[PDB]
Order: sequence, then C-alpha cells, then structure tokens
Amino acid sequence: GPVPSRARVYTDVNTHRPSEYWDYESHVVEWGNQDDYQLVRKLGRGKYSEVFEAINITNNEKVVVKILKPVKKKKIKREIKILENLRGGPNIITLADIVKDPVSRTPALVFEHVNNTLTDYDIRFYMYEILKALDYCHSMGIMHRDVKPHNVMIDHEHRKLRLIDWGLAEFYHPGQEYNVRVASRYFKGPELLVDYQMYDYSLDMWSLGCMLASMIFRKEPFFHGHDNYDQLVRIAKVLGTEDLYDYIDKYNIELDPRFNDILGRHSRKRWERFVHSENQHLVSPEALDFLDKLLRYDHQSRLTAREAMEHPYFYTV
Amino acid sequence: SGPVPSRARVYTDVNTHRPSEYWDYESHVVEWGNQDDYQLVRKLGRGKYSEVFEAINITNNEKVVVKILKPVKKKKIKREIKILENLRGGPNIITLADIVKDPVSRTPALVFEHVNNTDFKQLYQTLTDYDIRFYMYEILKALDYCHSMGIMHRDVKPHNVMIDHEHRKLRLIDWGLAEFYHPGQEYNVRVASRYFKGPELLVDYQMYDYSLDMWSLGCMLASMIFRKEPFFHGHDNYDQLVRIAKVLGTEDLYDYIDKYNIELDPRFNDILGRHSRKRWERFVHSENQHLVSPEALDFLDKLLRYDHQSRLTAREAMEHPYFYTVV
Ligand SMILES: CCc1ccccc1-c1ccc(CNCCc2nc3cc(Cl)c(Cl)cc3[nH]2)cc1Cl
Repeated sequence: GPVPSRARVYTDVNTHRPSEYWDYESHVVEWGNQDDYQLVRKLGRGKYSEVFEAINITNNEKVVVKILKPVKKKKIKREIKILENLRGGPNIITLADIVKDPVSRTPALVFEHVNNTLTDYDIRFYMYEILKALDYCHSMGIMHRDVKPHNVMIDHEHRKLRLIDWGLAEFYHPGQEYNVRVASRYFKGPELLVDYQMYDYSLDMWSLGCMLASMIFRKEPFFHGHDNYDQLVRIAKVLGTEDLYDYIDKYNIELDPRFNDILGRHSRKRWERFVHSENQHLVSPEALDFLDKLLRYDHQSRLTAREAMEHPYFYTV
Repeated sequence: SGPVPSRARVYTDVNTHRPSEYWDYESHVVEWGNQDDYQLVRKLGRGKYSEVFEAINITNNEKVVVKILKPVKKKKIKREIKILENLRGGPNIITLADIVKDPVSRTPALVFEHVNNTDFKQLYQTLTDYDIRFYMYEILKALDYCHSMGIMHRDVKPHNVMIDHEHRKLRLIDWGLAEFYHPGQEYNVRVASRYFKGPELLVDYQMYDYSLDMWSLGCMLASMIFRKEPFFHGHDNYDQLVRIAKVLGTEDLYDYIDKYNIELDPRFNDILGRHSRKRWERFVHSENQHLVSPEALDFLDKLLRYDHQSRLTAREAMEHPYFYTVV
C-alpha cells in the first residue's frame, strides 16, 4: 500500500485537545428562532444552499443568511463545529447565529455581512491577508480544503478580506486517511488527483498557489482541467511528468489506469514563460520564487502558511 | 358580562401569522417507525399514561430514552409530537430523535436524546448561589425560545427539568401538557402540577398565556433560594390559592380578580380569610442565607405576582441584575 505521511507543522494540535474540540459528530447544535431575522433579498445559490441578505430585527444590523438543503446532517455538524472553533479568528467569516424557520425547520447559518466589491502591492497585501487566515486555521487543526477565489470575499474600500464556505473543511489528525473528493477542480492538489488519502494542511497551500498564479499572470484558471483526470495532465504540462513519477514512487501511489492514454510525456516549464505585456507589472523575481515554492507535487515540500509569510515577496507589507 | 379579555405582552400573534400546518396539530400526519432498532434496557420512571425507559439504539450503540405512551387520547399524542417537532433543536429543549411503535403492541413511543441526570439530592446539598443563577438562566433560554415559537409549556416544575451537573447541561422535558398560544383563546385550567399552578388557573381564568410558565418558574426559584420544597404547599387546588395568599396577601388578590372581572368560586368563602402581604426577607434563615441576595429577592418579587400581565416575560427576566454574573 501507500507510504504514510504527516504535516510538517501543527501535526499534533488536535491530539493534545479534548475530543469535544474535534469530535463534531458529538457536538450538540442549538438552533435559534429564525423570526429574529427578516430576509431582504436573494444574493446567490450554491449546490445545497441559498444565500440571502437579511436584517437582524433586534439590532437593525444587516447579516447574511445561508439556508442549507440538509442532504447530509453530519456535514452540517462539521461546518458548524469548525465555524464555532474559528469564530473571531483573523479574516475568518464570523458565524453570528444558527437558526431554523419555525414552519420549514430548514437549517440556516447567519453570518456577518461583507460588502464584496489591481496593483503589485494589492496582490501582496491580499495574499498576506489569506495567509493570516490559513496559518490561523491550520494552527487550530483545521484544513479548509476549498481555497479558491469564490471562497475569498474582499471589501476593497475597507481593505478587508474574509475566507468563507467552511463546508468542506476538516480536522487534521496525523495518519488519518481523508476523502479525496474535495476542493474545486482547478484548485485540486496532485494528492487528490492520484487518490493519495493521507494529506494535510499543505493541500491549502497548493490551492493558494493556483490563485497566485492566476492573479500575477492574468490567466483564470491557471490549470484549466476539463475533468479530474485531465486536471492532473494540465499540471504535468507545466510541472513535467518526470517529477510526477518521482512523487508517486516516493509515496508508493498506484496510478489509475484512466491516466494511461492521456498523461503522455512533458518537460518541466520555467515560470518566466508565462510573463507577457498584459501581466508584467504584477510579476517580479520574488513573486516567481514564492510561486515556485507553493506549486510542488510533493505535498511535504511546499511552504507552510507560516513559512510563506516570511518570504521576501511580503517585505513591502 | 363575564371576565375581561387578556393577551400575552410578548409573541402575541406569532401563531396568527404562521400557516395552519404549524399549529393545527389535529391535521398533522404522524409516521411511526419500527421500534426494533431500539433495545429497552431499564425502566426510568412512570407517569400518568406513560412509561419511560433507557434504551440502546442498535444501529449506532448509543443510549437513548424511550417514552411509551398509553394512548388514552390520540389528539393529545398528536399535540405533543407536533410541538416536539416544531421545537426540535432549540436551546435546552429535549430532542425528539424518533417516533416509533413496537411491531406487536403498536403502542405509541417517542425516542429522545439521553440526559445523564445527576441525582438532585446530592446536587441540592452542594448548590451555590452561582449554580442557581446559571441553571435559572438555562431554563429562561428554553422558555424564551418556546414562547417565541408560540408554545406555552404549562407544566414547568423540577421533575420536568433534567440537569447533567458534570457537563452543566440542562433540558426542559415532558411537553405532554404544552399548547399553542392563540390570542383570546380560552384554555383548560386543569394543567400544571398543584404546587406550580398560577393564580389564573386557581381562580378559573381561562384566557391565560406564556406568563403561566413564569409563575411556575418563580415557584421553583423560591423553593431553591429558600430551601423550602415546595414553596406553596397546597393540599388541594382551592387550598393552593390560600397558601399563595398567606404570602402575597389577600388585598392584591382582590385587585387581580377585579382587574379581570373574575368571579371567585364560593368554595373560597370559608377558607381564604384575610392575609397581610409578606416581605420576601421573612423567608431568609441560617440554612438558606448563602443563596439569597437583594437581586434574588427583587427578581422573585417580579415573577410571583397575581397579575399574569405584570410578571416579567422570559426575555425581560434574562435582563435582570440577578443574571449579571452569568455568561
Ligand atoms: C440549581 C437548579 C434549580 C434552580 C432553580 C430552580 C430549580 C432548580 C432545579 C432543582 C432540581 C432539578 C432536578 N430535576 C430532576 C428531575 C428529573 N430527573 C429525572 C430522571 C429521569 Cl431518568 C426521568 Cl424519567 C425524569 C426525571 N426528572 C432541576 C432544577 Cl431546574
């Protein structure tokens, strides 16, 4: 079978905490009355959720209400426990309340309102704001597992950032085998794509690297896969096939036969080739060195959030 | 021309503004699962038309509580289930987990979350002023929630409050007497347990509301802070009003009946007498002085009022100085 792996940072943070912290299945959720919130308008719709702008009638404050389609109760307990553990943390969305409408009885989460609205400095600034949230949640023993631009809200007028949608987040336990059907296709780490289950917080750093590459190069998404197998091929077209085989061999990973006719052979490309007239004002040696240190096949060889915060790319923030 | 009408000062029209599916429990369709998934372990207690068992959910090896109902009134079972379903998941409300029937007996059974009830007597000896403020606040969270949901419990008493002291967890149980509040509705006064019956029930004033629960909570608070169980020890429902009048006085009882044009039952004529209004300080003794304070007495005085409209609502009670020391 596959070779075991563990996180280089915050490895045992949950092991040293009582089970009440991480045993979300045993968490008792107490649903308040949704009558204290008046729904104003529909903001958007997700896979098993509808998001509304609302007003808290007790204090006249605008909030956001996420009405969840309860397809999996254990998953709702997980998201609430994680939101409660992280409540008030730097750049983490604030869970304000947990309520149910008296008639429908549909689970609803109430969040702080974010008025969601670039230069080389703006990218360094906001990348540092995301790192504050990631180093915090990793220190809290939590992997987000769905880092992407849609899950990052920015109020640019107030230079405020929030990391949202904790629905795929999980608690990190060393040696635990996790479900690889996480994150969104363009941001899926190589470990998920090859079915390597013993992954960690480093999955989030790969996704952050995909975001940085798209911003500095103005190429959205950076790795444009059309399916999960193809997604690995798009990565291999940049990182090369030699280092992919070194990765699978290091961890004794069995490659799925679906990769046989599509993977091919690819050279490792240099980051400088993605620089063009339209993006050169956002690119620098420091930006490329930092990106190269995030986008690595081997999950263990990527910068941790703490390490990334010490990179020369952030000397100006 | 009869009694003066009355309505709740809070959550008055919460059911009026909801579709009938919410409160029309007679029309609620109950689906009963297979009780075979639960193995009964031991009998916990027995009530009037119910037997309570500790049981084990065989699908997950978790302890649960099974309440087997003697189906003497089907409408009442529908009422209890609809209320439990409406309140499910609310703060400190017992959680209805399942509704089942044994394949052979076909007897209605409700499955609840398990509460590890610490023995009260052991707790009673060691209870502190802080613990009483803490647990009283926990009951108020449950009452403000159920009143906001348009429901009166109508059977608030210590036997219906389960506390796991080790985990500082409290649950309000036995929703069998609970009812939906509709303004102007005349309710049956034969509810609540004798010692906890509000004056409205005792004088046969039918148009009562959520404030009935606040009187019963006041009876519990008085028994805890003064270590006098029960506080108002009536021997029958008429004598129960006399016990209250021996504390609250007869002057304010006549003001209450006059405000609502209530006709006092002739059975009170030879037993009520005349009684002065007592100071709450008179119930303080060496055995209970560590649980009493000016704030505790001011709060008690504001719950134990004849006039149901004059009592603090649950939300008002939560703002009282007595709770300044609780989170
Ligand atoms: C500090 C607590 C307090 C403050 C103010 C007023 C009263 C009390 C109080 C005093 C005692 C109790 C304990 N009630 C337990 C009743 C009970 N235990 C049960 C155990 C079982 Cl198994 C069953 Cl079936 C029913 C049960 N009902 C609850 C309470 Cl809430």
